[PDB]
Amino acid sequence: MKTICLVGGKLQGFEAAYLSKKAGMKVVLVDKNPQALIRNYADEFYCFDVIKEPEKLLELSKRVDAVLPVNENLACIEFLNSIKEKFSCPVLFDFEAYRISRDKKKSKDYFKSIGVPTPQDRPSKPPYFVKPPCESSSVGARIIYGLEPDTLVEEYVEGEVVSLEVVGDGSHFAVVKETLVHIDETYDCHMVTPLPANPLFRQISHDLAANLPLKGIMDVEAIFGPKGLRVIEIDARFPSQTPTVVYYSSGINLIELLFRAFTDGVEEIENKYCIYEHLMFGENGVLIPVGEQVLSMGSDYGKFYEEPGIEIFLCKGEYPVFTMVFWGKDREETGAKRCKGLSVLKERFGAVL
Ligand SMILES: Nc1ncnc2c1ncn2[C@@H]1O[C@H](COP(=O)(O)OP(=O)(O)OP(=O)(O)O)[C@@H](O)[C@H]1O
Ligand SMILES: Nc1ncnc2c1ncn2[C@@H]1O[C@H](COP(=O)(O)OP(=O)(O)O)[C@@H](O)[C@H]1O
Ligand SMILES: N[C@@H](CCCC[NH3+])C(=O)O
Ligand SMILES: [Mg+2]
Ligand SMILES: [Mg+2]
Ligand SMILES: [Mg+2]
Repeated sequence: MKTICLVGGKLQGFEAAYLSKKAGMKVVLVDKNPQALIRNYADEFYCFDVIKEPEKLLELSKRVDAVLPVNENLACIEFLNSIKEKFSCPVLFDFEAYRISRDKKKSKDYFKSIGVPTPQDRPSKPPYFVKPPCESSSVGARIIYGLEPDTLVEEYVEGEVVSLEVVGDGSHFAVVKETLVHIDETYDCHMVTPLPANPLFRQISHDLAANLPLKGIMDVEAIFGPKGLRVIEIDARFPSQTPTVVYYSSGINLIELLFRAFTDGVEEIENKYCIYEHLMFGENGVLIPVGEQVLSMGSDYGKFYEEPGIEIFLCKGEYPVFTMVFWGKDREETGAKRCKGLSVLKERFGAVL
């Protein structure tokens, strides 16, 4: 049995912990917040700030098999970069790739440098899409029909939002599984489903990884627009939501793949269906689709229910959020599991949908 140390116990942390458990690993969580979202889901929880008490993390590195940063606190990431050589185990992160991916303008410069299409900057005709340069989870992202000077202003690209994940070992780049990102009125993601292979998007994603070169994990997001694919962002950190869909649809565990990248290496390149979604239990049990910004306000996140083809997680707080995971051989069977999962909530917990 191997042990993974996660630095960060929110949404990235949950995803990493979930897949680590599927891989039969023990999960040690480090988080500065006593109310860290996944504190009770991890096998061990150590509450400290790694910047304030680095010696505690370095000591932990002697008794775990890897340390995975799963947060987007630049102060934390920059600090970890400064002490990474002192770790007694691998740090599963690409600091150079993250420096590029965290800044959307820097990323767009990178896309342009290797000839990858990306939305036009500063269009003359509405609608415009605006977003901050360095956020995530669609925070500050909005359509426009006194902005900060570094706000991105782009042409609004209509179409499907699609994600691919890539794990590189510095030499080989494993492009994994296409996923569809289902968006709500805030442009946040409330649902993820798998998609068939897209050779063009796979090649683009490979090239984005290869030109760094990536030793770590990165995802690529694109909009399949009316005039073709436009890459909107990359994020060189462990993603939330999509890795669960990747796991059930393709059989690939991204935590295992990332660990392999830093130990033995990776090789390039199941066809099953999966539905992953978030539903808030509103007033009187009204079920409402919500995105990650709502889950991020939660107080306690862990497993609620499981049967064959169904996993349900509950994010407690001011109105709970259920994260539902359904899988099966095809869309029909998966839809039937979704129906069963919802019926459990309906009959036993008074939900309405
Ligand atoms: N230096 C650190 N040491 C320990 N844990 C940290 C550190 N920096 C961030 N974290 C934890 O990582 C988790 C994810 O942080 P991140 O900044 O990515 O998301 P966030 O939603 O902005 O978090 P926050 O609750 O701070 O607003 C949080 O639970 C946070 O407490
Ligand atoms: N140029 C654009 N046109 C249309 N929609 C966009 C555009 N850029 C971003 N979006 C939408 O906003 C969401 C968040 O933008 P993204 O660049 O992926 O930032 P992130 O860091 O916040 O998640 C996307 O998933 C997509 O739905
Ligand atoms: N870093 C934040 C946001 C991650 C959003 C990724 N889609 C968290 O771990 O909760
Ligand atoms: Mg992003
Ligand atoms: Mg995004
Ligand atoms: Mg993303």
